[PDB]
Amino acid sequence: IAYDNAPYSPKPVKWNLPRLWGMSIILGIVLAIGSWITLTTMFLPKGGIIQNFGAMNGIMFLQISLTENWLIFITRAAGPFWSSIPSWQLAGAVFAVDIIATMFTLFGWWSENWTDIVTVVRVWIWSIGIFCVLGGFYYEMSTSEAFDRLMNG
Amino acid sequence: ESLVVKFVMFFVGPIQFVMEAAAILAAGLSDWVDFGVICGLLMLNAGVGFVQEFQAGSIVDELKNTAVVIRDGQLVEIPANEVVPGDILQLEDGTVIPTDGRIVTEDCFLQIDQSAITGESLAVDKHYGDQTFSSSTVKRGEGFMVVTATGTFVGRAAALVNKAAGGQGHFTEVLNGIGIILLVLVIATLLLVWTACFYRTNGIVRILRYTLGITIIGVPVGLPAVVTTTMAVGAAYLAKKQAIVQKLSAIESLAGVEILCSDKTGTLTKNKLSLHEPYTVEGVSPDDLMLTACLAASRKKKGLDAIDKAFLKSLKQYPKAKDALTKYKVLEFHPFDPVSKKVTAVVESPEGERIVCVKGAPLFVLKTVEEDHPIPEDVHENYENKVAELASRGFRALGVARKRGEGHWEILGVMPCMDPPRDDTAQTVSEARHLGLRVKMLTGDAVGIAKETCRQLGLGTNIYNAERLGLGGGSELADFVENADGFAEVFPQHKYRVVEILQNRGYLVAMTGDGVNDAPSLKKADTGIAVEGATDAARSAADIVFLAPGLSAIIDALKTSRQIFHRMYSYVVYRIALSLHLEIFLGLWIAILDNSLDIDLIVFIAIFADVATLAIAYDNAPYSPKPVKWNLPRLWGMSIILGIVLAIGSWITLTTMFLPKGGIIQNFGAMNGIMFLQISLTENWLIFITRAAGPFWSSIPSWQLAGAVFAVDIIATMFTLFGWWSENWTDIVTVVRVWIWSIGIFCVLGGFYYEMSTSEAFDRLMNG
Ligand SMILES: [C][C][C][C][C][C][C][C][C][C][C][C][C][C][C]C(=O)O[C][C]([C]OP(=O)([O-])O[C][C][N+]([C])([C])[C][O-][P@@](=O)(O[C][C][N+]([C])([C])[C])O[C][C]([C]OC(=O)[C][C][C][C][C][C][C][C][C][C][C][C][C][C][C])OC(=O)[C][C][C][C][C][C][C]/[C]=[C]\[C][C][C][C][C][C][C][C])OC(=O)[C][C][C][C][C][C][C]/[C]=[C]\[C][C][C][C][C][C][C][C]
Ligand SMILES: CCCCCCCC/C=C\CCCCCCCC(=O)O[C@@H](COC(=O)CCCCCCCCCCCCCCC)COP(=O)([O-])OCC[N+](C)(C)C
Ligand SMILES: CCCCCCCC/C=C\CCCCCCCC(=O)O[C@@H](COC(=O)CCCCCCCCCCCCCCC)COP(=O)([O-])OCC[N+](C)(C)C
Ligand SMILES: CCCCCCCC/C=C\CCCCCCCC(=O)O[C@@H](COC(=O)CCCCCCCCCCCCCCC)COP(=O)([O-])OCC[N+](C)(C)C
Ligand SMILES: CCCCCCCC/C=C\CCCCCCCC(=O)O[C@@H](COC(=O)CCCCCCCCCCCCCCC)COP(=O)([O-])OCC[N+](C)(C)C
Ligand SMILES: CCCCCCCC/C=C\CCCCCCCC(=O)O[C@@H](COC(=O)CCCCCCCCCCCCCCC)COP(=O)([O-])OCC[N+](C)(C)C
Ligand SMILES: CCCCCCCC/C=C\CCCCCCCC(=O)O[C@@H](COC(=O)CCCCCCCCCCCCCCC)COP(=O)([O-])OCC[N+](C)(C)C
Ligand code: BEF
Repeated sequence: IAYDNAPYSPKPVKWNLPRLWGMSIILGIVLAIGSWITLTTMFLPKGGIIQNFGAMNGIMFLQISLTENWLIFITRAAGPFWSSIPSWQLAGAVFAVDIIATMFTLFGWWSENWTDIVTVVRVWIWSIGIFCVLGGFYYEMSTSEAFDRLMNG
Repeated sequence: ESLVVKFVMFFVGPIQFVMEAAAILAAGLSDWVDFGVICGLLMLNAGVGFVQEFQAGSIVDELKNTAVVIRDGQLVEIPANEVVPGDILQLEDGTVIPTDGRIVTEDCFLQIDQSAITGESLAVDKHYGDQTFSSSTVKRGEGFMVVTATGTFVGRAAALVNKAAGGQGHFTEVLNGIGIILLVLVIATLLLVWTACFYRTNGIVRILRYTLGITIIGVPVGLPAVVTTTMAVGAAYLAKKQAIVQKLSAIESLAGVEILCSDKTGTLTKNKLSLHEPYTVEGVSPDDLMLTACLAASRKKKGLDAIDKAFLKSLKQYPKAKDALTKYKVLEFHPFDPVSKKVTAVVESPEGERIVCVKGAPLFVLKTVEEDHPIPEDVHENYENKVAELASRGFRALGVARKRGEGHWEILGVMPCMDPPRDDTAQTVSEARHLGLRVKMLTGDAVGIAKETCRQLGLGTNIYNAERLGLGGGSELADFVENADGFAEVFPQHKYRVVEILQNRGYLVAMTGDGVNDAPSLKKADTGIAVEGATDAARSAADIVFLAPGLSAIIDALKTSRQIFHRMYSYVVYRIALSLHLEIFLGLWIAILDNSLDIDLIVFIAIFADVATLAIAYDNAPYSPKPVKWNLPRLWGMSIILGIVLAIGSWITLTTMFLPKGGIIQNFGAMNGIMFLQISLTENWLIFITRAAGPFWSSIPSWQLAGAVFAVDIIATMFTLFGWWSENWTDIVTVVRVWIWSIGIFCVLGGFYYEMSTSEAFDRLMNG
């Protein structure tokens, strides 16, 4: 993040803590709903999100790491996440970490034995869906004049 | 550049980006049929866009200098490419100037015409050391000038035009805005079906197949193609009325504009000097007094001064050109002088009557002889009070007189002249005010001369100097410029800022310009308008060029501009509902039932929604008297409901087929075929409700649109009967059941859209 490009506000900055907390209240729950949707699929017989074979701990750690890491891309951008191109240092850092996250579940390190590649790409594409949901919420929170008023009072 | 501007058209706009996402996904799924259609249709959006931009670009290119110098002390003639700035050049009478120059030394002073670039229709007398501008025409004298820089209002124009053109357009903003929201709804329904496709353990190929089908309909594949086609076909009507567009987005903006800014010089006025006759002095011959003036003028191209040329064709007598020289036998003529400021002519009359006629400034004509008129101080005040009326009227003042041979002057009077506006521009403004847009005028001329054109045109005569309150470097400024009837003495960077204030307050702005002064503003303007006398920098920077003389072609252009909007407004209301239909319908079908209409049948719905609305461009439409709105919150809310009413209707039909004994199947049918028969009929006819203001029967559909839908409905009908890409067969008796039921849904849709569109409340509720 230190090497990420950022825009400077023309006004003095705010550190608006009540809005900061309320915006992080929601995004964590949207993550929490999303991980709970994914986890309970694995409860079903025939796998749910497991297509061939997978690890219940490995898939969620694959799920959680992908969903947590990309959350930085929404927050780093004013308004919509596509407004500002991420710096190569940040983007390279997350994408490398997502790869290291991906290797852990495939080879099943510190977890149940193995998870196949077909289950892994299912988790990746689903995590992209959660990511696009997060862009909607954060944009609808951050530029909205009402949410600042409601969380302040 | 051509390949670059084409390939950005494929990229730009969120609708287009996901098509490569759709194209690669269909290619990765080895469904080359779906790969061909969108990639094929993506070229069609370029195909309409590129061919028009090339062809109309050809027309404006069909519309699109040497100097005498002293080099190493010897005089040669060189073109304008190799002049190096900060060096002395010798420019003479009648030349076109390459670059700005500082006048070194002159014994008599230059007069050049600044009408071409900065617009002053009065030749300016120019002193030593004066700032001279490029591209002007010298009307008087000889001079040495040292040049300042190479191409610089031409250089100022090019830099500002390159500075401008950001903010692609008002259309592309709302075109991207709909594209974002629909993509969100794609993601919203994709998450619903991806959740369900996990709970029932599904292969990734099956899930992506459902994902492929949703994203084809959710973001409209044909909407970039149709809407550009709709405005391009309308633009062909403009070309048939002598009006050429360069970039298409201006034509919808010409509908949405409600402030027209005007330049007095080229756009409003004929830039030829002319005289008002009712505003003349008490001289005994009102008409013969100007006939005296033509006697005191040169008759051939050496002495054809700019004002003197105005007199020659000013007469109403049929031989106006020849009447100034009918056997008058000019002996000698006095040329115009910087200091005496007179032209007088000696002519010979029958019976040896040497009579002399003069022109000049009112003060210098009045003081030829002090006592020649009776009550000499009163006739002094009489004209000078009249000149005081005339100066406050903004007319340039010229006095004439007459003397006998022995030398007694007789002062005939003073006569005014100016650059008059065209005949139609009196009315072209007048029904522009009828057509709902306030008009303002932006000129570099003096305020008082612009005040005259205000009350002649009937604008309001409330204009202000650009320099004194146009900011050099505001909400209180915003109130002033919006309330200002016009701005005079404006510079190129002020004209851009006059637009800048109005865009920030929310107005859509179109302006008409010929000179290079407002060509930077033309690129900034939502609709860049050029006239028949437009300069090259204007025509390159203007979004629309008028080939016809006069400004009257805008009312023709504006009326069809609003018609194109209502043609597009009908389609975009229609097409969002279809996406919102199949997002709900396929989204729930995959969620509740884990089945969907087969992927082969999905792409055909995208084509049929497209190709039926390709004929929207040729549909007849009414133009609103007010400026158009593009009211997006109501547009979205009205399309929210109509898609759900479709979604309820398709869900009623689908669940009938769940029953044993068929439900809607009377003899035998195909579950995929009947719904595709159902969906295509319900989607296609939705255009008929939206195309009509209020009730759908209010306006008869055009044969192009009606024939397009009815043919498509037939092609929809053949597919389910013979069961192509579906289950085997569906009999005709089931098909006519679906047709009559779809008519029922259609009549329901007429009720909702009518109860939405004309209702004052729903607009308020969806806005807030
Ligand atoms: C606002 C918020 C809202 C919330 C809502 C909540 C919901 C709740 C739901 C729950 C339900 C539960 C279910 C139960 C059932 C059971 O469990 O089971 C039992 C039965 C028997 O068992 P078994 O043993 O297992 O058996 C076996 C069989 N088998 C073999 C399996 C077979 O097969 P298949 O494959 O085939 C077919 C069949 N059929 C017959 C049908 C033909 O199949 C299978 C089945 C089983 O599976 C299952 O389980 C199913 C489950 C499903 C669940 C889902 C859930 C949904 C969720 C959604 C959510 C949304 C969110 C959004 C918000 C934001 O089989 C069978 O058979 C079964 C039957 C059926 C079942 C199911 C039914 C339906 C369900 C649900 C629906 C609802 C939806 C709602 C929507 C909302 C909107 C918003 O036994 C029996 O019999 C059963 C009976 C019972 C029934 C129940 C009823 C329901 C209740 C309620 C409803 C709802 C209401 C609420 C409303 C709201 C308002 C607002
Ligand atoms: C934003 C917050 C939104 C609210 C969240 C609440 C969501 C609700 C959460 C969970 C609800 C579903 C749990 C029920 C599981 C049933 C178990 C079962 O037996 O499976 C049954 C199917 O039943 C289904 O799979 C239906 C699932 C559709 C859910 C649609 C709502 C998703 C919302 C999207 C938002 C998600 C993203 C949210 C943000 C990331 C049967 O399975 P089977 O018998 O084994 O197979 C049949 C045999 N066969 C294969 C031949 C057919
Ligand atoms: C938003 C809601 C979305 C989630 C809806 C969940 C619906 C889906 C629920 C169930 C799907 C069907 C599961 C049972 C079907 C098969 C029966 C069976 O095998 O027994 C199961 C009993 O285990 C359970 O009963 C699971 C209980 C799920 C609780 C979900 C908590 C939701 C909280 C969310 C709040 C978040 C919001 C936070 C906001 C503060 C097996 O249990 P097991 O020991 O683990 O496995 C044994 C191995 N085997 C199964 C392979 C044999
Ligand atoms: C917006 C919120 C949306 C909520 C949607 C609710 C989704 C609920 C929808 C479906 C839930 C139940 C699905 C039924 C599927 C079971 C089928 C069956 O065979 O019975 C099973 C029993 O099942 C159990 O043992 C218990 C599992 C049900 C508890 C689920 C609680 C969900 C909590 C909701 C939290 C919401 C809190 C959220 C608040 C924020 C079979 O077990 P068995 O007979 O003992 O033997 C199995 C043998 N076998 C393994 C070979 C098969
Ligand atoms: C106002 C708002 C309300 C919303 C409307 C609520 C309507 C829903 C109300 C009722 C639908 C339930 C019908 C009961 C069916 C019982 C019989 C049955 O087959 O059960 C099935 C499960 O059933 C489910 O899992 C239902 C889950 C769908 C919930 C979707 C809500 C999302 C709302 C978001 C709105 C969407 C908008 C989209 C976003 C733009 C059995 O499971 P299966 O094994 O998989 O089936 C057979 C499979 N087979 C044939 C291959 C063998
Ligand atoms: C507005 C509501 C209107 C719809 C009301 C629905 C009431 C009617 C409901 C059912 C009619 C009766 C059907 C069962 C009767 C016969 C039993 C049977 O054959 O099993 C069936 C079980 O399949 C089902 O259970 C169908 C479930 C219907 C869910 C409808 C979702 C409504 C969502 C709408 C939200 C839209 C609003 C969107 C707003 C966001 C057969 O299923 P099958 O595998 O497909 O066929 C096998 C072949 N065979 C049957 C020929 C042998
Ligand atoms: C304003 C909204 C209006 C809603 C109207 C509600 C309409 C609901 C009214 C009626 C629906 C049920 C009709 C009963 C017909 C059953 C006939 C029968 O024999 O039982 C069947 C079982 O049936 C099933 O298998 C499940 C079907 C019922 C689920 C319907 C859910 C509707 C969801 C509502 C969504 C609303 C959400 C909308 C929210 C916007 C027979 O199956 P079987 O015994 O296994 O074998 C059959 C053998 N046979 C094929 C030879 C016959
Ligand atoms: F010459 Be001006 F711009 F009308």
